[PDB]
Order: sequence, then structure tokens, then C-alpha cells
Amino acid sequence: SIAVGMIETRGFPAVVEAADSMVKAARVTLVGYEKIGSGRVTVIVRGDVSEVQASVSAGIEAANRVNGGEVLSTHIIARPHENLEYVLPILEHHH
Amino acid sequence: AVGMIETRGFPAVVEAADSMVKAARVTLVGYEKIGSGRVTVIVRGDVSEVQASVSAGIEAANRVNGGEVLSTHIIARPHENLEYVLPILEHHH
Amino acid sequence: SIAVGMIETRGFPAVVEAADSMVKAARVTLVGYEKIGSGRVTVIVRGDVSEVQASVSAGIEAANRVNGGEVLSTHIIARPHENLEYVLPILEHHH
Amino acid sequence: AVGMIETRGFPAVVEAADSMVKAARVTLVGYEKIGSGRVTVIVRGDVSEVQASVSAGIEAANRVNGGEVLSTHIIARPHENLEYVLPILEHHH
Amino acid sequence: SIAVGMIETRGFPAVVEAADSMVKAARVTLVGYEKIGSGRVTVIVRGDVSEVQASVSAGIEAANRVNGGEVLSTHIIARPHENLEYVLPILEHHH
Amino acid sequence: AVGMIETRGFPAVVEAADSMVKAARVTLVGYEKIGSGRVTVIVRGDVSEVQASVSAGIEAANRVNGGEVLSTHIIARPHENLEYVLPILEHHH
Repeated sequence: SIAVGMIETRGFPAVVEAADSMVKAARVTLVGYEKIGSGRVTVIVRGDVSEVQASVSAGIEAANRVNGGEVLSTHIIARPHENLEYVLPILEHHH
Repeated sequence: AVGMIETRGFPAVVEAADSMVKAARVTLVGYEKIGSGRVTVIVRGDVSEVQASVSAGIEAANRVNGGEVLSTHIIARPHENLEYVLPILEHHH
Repeated sequence: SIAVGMIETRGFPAVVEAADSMVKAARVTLVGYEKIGSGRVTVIVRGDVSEVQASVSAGIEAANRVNGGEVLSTHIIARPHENLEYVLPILEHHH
Repeated sequence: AVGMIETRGFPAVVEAADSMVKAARVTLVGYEKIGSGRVTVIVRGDVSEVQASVSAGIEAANRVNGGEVLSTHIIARPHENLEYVLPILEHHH
Repeated sequence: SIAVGMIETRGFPAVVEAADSMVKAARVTLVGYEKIGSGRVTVIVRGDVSEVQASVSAGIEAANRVNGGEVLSTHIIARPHENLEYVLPILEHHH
Repeated sequence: AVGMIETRGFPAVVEAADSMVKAARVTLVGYEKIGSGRVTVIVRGDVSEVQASVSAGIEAANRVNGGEVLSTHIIARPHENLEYVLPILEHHH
């Protein structure tokens, strides 16, 4: 199935590293970037579930190594419900 | 009825929303950000469906790595004045 | 006199419950919703002063019972000065 | 002159503004949000009126349930360069 | 040389006093006002370096005397690189 | 390559940016605000230039009165997908 994978960091450089490592690690596309305040930012990828699993693992490993990198929360959703797309910005850049 | 789950953190709120819409016959109608990392998702449906959905959404958001549920509430017959002031029904048509 | 009543909560679900309970408790209209950050949100009602007093009391009681509900500050202003309307968003939805 | 009261919390800032405009001959000209729950209201008038207004506004905002006054200041003859950079005079016409 | 001078405060009244005292103290113009959250606000002046030094010293002294005034950070840059102007809002009101 | 310095505080981020562009052949291409007083500046250039620039920017931002460097990172060959999702290259033409 298609899945989305999410890494939320405290800090911008770490979220950029999470995104870069995710898209380089597996066949996924970066589709979202969400800011919710308090320094919390999330990047969202989409692809086949196994690919998303590989990408999220790579992104966590990489973001942890950033100078001042802080990973706050991570999650994968297989088969996200279609209602989510038009309410939550998880798929903003998916076409 | 309207059901609301507020989390600290975005991944947890997404999981709350996904689990809510998959658990019962409810529509996700709102997403509100108020700072301090606090985000709320809002669903609408028959009260029994909303009750089922919110329970499922809490259970799922609690299991998210770094998931933090902050507040949850169900309102059965929300007053019509709320619709056009508060973004609880943004995507209800 | 006409008054405005305000309940500020930390958290969105509690502010929605405050608003709902306020408009159901008395002859008031919900006229404002203000976000100032740090999780602080305020709802504002308008009506005859005695009605606003009843509504604010009901809203506090209800918002306190919300799971994770936190009431931060509450206040009633009788006869708000007309200068306030066009500077502060207390009466946004009053027509 | 310009007089400013900054509070933590919205209800308290509204009460500061109301009490200021009712206490003396000043006009409420600004409302500024800067995060951390900090909000400022700004009035303009003759300096003696502004002084009276700010004193009344502090006394009233202190009495608000959960009211928190954070900072207050009066500037008598603010430099004209400030007008078009800082939102101290947004509603002054 | 032309320089920019910056005073960042926690709180709005103190930043207004910093700006006023800066423009009154020396031959500088107020050219920027930046908000970055958490109550942190910065005002930016421009002028000859010696004038900017005098202005920043005056602004610090004044902002420290504000009731609830908190100066967080201050800095002067002589000859700011031209790349900065169109990325960072340090010179928004310089014409 | 892309180089990033994130500070707590605006004056420090400006000094990081100025020192970076003056230290080597890099262009300042981004400025991102994410709350909690955290701001990041982003430069682009050949990796060796970026390395020189980030080192200079850290050293300078550390010396700012009330300067606080929070996080720094260099990415050598950022993936093209990042460009149109993240504001790392806003001013790169």
C-alpha cells in the first residue's frame, strides 16, 4: 500500500536533514512540510509502505546526528484515509 | 455531534484524525493550530459514531512515538452560532 | 446595559466548550474568537449584562470539566467603549 | 504622547484598553501581538491624559481574574520615524 | 561606513522605547522591526557607524529603564553585505 | 551544497548571515522562522566554500551579545525534491 511517513523535529536544520535522508534512502517523495510552533516542524513523505519504513528509519538516524538535532516524534500511516488530504497538509506537494 | 482531539505534535494529530475517520461514520471537518505545539482535529457525525471515533483516536494517538494527547471533548448538538465563529466545521458541507 | 464577556483557555477543545455553554445558558451571542499564542485562546460573547454574567458562569463551569480543560482568565465589561470595536477583535461577528 | 500596557492574556488587555479610554481623553490607536501570550494596547493623547489613562489601565488590568500586567511605558513626543515602522499608531487619523 | 544597529527585547513597550531613544540620540534612521516569536522583537537602525554606536548605547540604556523592560541581544554590523537586504528584513524601511 | 545556522534571536542570525557571505563564495538564499525564537539562515555554494562560511558564521554568532547558536548543518548535494517543499532555496536564482 501507499503510506505516509512523518518526522517531527525541534529545529529547522534537523528537519531538512530528515527530509534529505528520507528521499535519498528509498523510493519516496517529499510531500509535506508543516510548522505548528514552539520550534516543532514536520516533514512528510509518501511511497510504498516498505519504502516509507526504510526512509523513516534513515531520516531518524540522520536527524539524530545533526549538531543540535532533536527528533520529537515519528509515525507511519499505511493507507491514509482520503478525508485527511483536504484537511491536513500531509500531501500538499503530491500530484 | 462534534468530537475534538488536541495533541502536542503534528504526527500524533494526524494519527488521531486517521483513526477517528476509520473507526466510525464521521467526517473530519477541522484542523486548528493555536501555538505551544497544540493542534486539534475535529470530526462530525452522529453522537454514537463520534464517541466511537474519539475513543479510537485517543487510543491510537497515545501509541504514537512521542505522541501526546492534551485534551479531548465531545459536544452533541453544538449551537449554530459556533459554526461561523470557530473553525470546528471548516470542511463540513 | 450591553456587556461583553470573555473566557480565555489554554487549549482549543475547552474554548469550544466555553463558547457552546455560554450561548446555551443565556441570551447572548458569540461574537469573537481570538488567538494570542502560547496555547491561549479567548471567546467573547455579547448581551445584556445579567445574561452575560449567567453565560460566563456557565462557560467557566463547563470549560473546567473538559478533559485537559484549563481556564486562564475571565472578565466581563459592561458598556465597552466604542473605540474598542475597531481596534480589538472583541465584536468581530456582531452585526 | 503614546502610552502602552502589555499584558499576558487577552481579557486583561481588553480591560486595560477600556479603562484607559474611559479614564481620560485618549484614543486607543494600536493592538500588537508578539507571541508568548504577550499583547499590548497603545493610546495617544496629551501627556497628562495619557498618564491618567495608563495609571487607570494598570489598576484595572491588575484586578482581572488571571490578569497579568507585564510592562508599561509612556513616551511623550515619540519621534515621527516610529509611526511608519512600528504599529503604535495604526488607528490614529 | 554605513552600519546597522539592532536591539532585541522581550516585550513590545521596551522595543518601542529602544527605537525612540535610538533615533533621538544620533543621526540614524529606524529601518526595521522584526518579530520572531516567544515575545522576542528587534528594531533596526541605519547610519554612519559612530552614530549607530551612539544610538545603540542610548537604546540599551533606555530600554533597560522600561517597567518590565528586558534587553535580550544587541549587535552592530558595519558594512552589511548587500545580499542581506533582500533576504532579511533589516532594511525594510530604508529608501 | 546548502549550509544552515539556526540561532535563538534575530541579531545573532543576522550576524551569522553577514559573516557567512563575507567569509567565502556563497549566496544567502533563505531565512526561516519556526517559533520559540528559532530562526535559520541558509547559504548555497561549493561545499568547501559552504564549510568555510558556516565555520565563520558560528564563530561570529557565538560572539554576539546574547547570541545563541542552536543547530548547524551542511548538506552537500541536497536532493532536488527539497527545493520546492522546504524554503532552503527561496532566493536562489
